[PDB]
Amino acid sequence: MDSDTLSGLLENVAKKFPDRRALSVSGKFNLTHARLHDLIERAASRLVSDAGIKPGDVVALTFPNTVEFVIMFLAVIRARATAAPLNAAYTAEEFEFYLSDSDSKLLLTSKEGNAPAQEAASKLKISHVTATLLDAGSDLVLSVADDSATELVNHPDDGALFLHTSGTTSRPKGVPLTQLNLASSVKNIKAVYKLTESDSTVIVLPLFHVHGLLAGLLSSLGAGAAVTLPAAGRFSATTFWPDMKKYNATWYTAVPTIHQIILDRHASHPETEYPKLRFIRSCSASLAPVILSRLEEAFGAPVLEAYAMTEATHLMSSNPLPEEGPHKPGSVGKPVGQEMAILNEKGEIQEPNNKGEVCIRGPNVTKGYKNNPEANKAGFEFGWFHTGDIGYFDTDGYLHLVGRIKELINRGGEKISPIEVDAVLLTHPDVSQGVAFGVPDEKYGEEINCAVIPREGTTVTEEDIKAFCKKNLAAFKVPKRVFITDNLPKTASGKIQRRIVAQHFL
Ligand SMILES: Nc1ncnc2c1ncn2[C@@H]1O[C@H](COP(=O)(O)OP(=O)(O)OP(=O)(O)O)[C@@H](O)[C@H]1O
Ligand SMILES: [Mg+2]
Repeated sequence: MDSDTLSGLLENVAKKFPDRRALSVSGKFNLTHARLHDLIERAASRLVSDAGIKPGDVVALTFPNTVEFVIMFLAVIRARATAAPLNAAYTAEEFEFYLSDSDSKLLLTSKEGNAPAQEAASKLKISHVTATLLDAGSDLVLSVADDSATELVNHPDDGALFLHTSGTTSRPKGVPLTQLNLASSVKNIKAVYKLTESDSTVIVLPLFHVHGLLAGLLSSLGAGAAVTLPAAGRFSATTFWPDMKKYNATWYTAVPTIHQIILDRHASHPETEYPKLRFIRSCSASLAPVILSRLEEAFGAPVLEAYAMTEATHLMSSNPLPEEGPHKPGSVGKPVGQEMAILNEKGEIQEPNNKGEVCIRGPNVTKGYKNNPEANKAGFEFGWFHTGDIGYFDTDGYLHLVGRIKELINRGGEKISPIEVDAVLLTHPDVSQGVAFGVPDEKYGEEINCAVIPREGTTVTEEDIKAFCKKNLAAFKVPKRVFITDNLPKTASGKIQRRIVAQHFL
């Protein structure tokens, strides 16, 4: 059943599991694998014959998390074109930038449209086409005027997905990913979680970032499993568990800020009963051990943390299923389907429990950034990609992350991990959210500060937080200032970015 292209893999899946459920929209649609496969083939045929899409063309997509986004994403790639999913919330100026930078030749949206994206596409003279799924008796309707897919051969080295990085420690970089990149990551994710055709999940993350796209959507479809999209095209804490129950979910994946919202909802409105999940997954930012504990206690499933990035087509490492090995709080587990090494600044491989930069090598990894010869010369050596993250392997081969090189706090020669300190802040009884960050300091060069959101109806002082930290951290790691606030900025992906927080409180 496996294949070295995503389109090939999905074809094998449809043939093996044609009448199993593939894709539901809560309360509305329920597509089987054969039906979805044919909707995709027919749409790809229309893109080639009627929209003039040629191999290597880039097609931009901007949708909520909807059935048309799924169908058109896979139709674009099937037609040997490259999909460039874009955040629907961008301004017209942002859209103009990303449409130009990706070399998009076509913009797809829903029939309702997206006014800023349409404004940008018109200014750049890029065609705009809408996509609508009506009923089970009809093909997907495309707004382009009136077979041709069948002939098409998908090559592992064809471009398939073009994304930018989240912009956390830099200006977002452009990342081209191939059919082969996608197929490799789908095989890795399916393998480490043993996804099979009886699995089922609800998507709670944006499908324009690789976490929800690769793990939630594509790896499920690649196992013959099922995916449910929320009725309103985005995560809702109120409909999450009803959807998970109704559509027989067996797992879900989310980022720590979304897991915290789900936990809050469990505290204020517990369900009378929860489904028994095989596992709950967390990725994209560190999962504090206390959040892991809270999730296992609330929902009774093992919580497996993974480590991933856009340049790796998502998954690099994960804690294993309990039947294969332990999962370690504070750890992102073992490499899956790729090589990984910890290197010092001279490129020497480090022994266990010695820190260094995490480097990876594998068929899931991008061949290189688009139009950035310098980032490529800096980031790649003999096939290995330098992640920019500092970590170490313990003697079981489990990876422990210390943090991004650019985020470590250098206080008078001692480096502080903001990950470590965050994990402590979240254990304070009255802290609902917390983030540590570096700031300039005239005596030590850099100092650590933090910001916390108190739990509703509690009052928290800087001095309480600091005292609590002093009981749980070496003194040099204790935030010198604690900012108390009602809200922290997070990305569309759900990451709190420390540089933004820092600037905001200074
Ligand atoms: N489980 C985890 N724990 C800690 N950090 C993680 C984890 N999973 C992913 N990360 C972090 O997320 C990064 C990947 O994020 P993504 O590819 O979305 O872009 P970004 O690094 O946030 O943005 P930019 O590349 O523009 O700086 C990893 O390099 C690592 O720093
Ligand atoms: Mg990055």
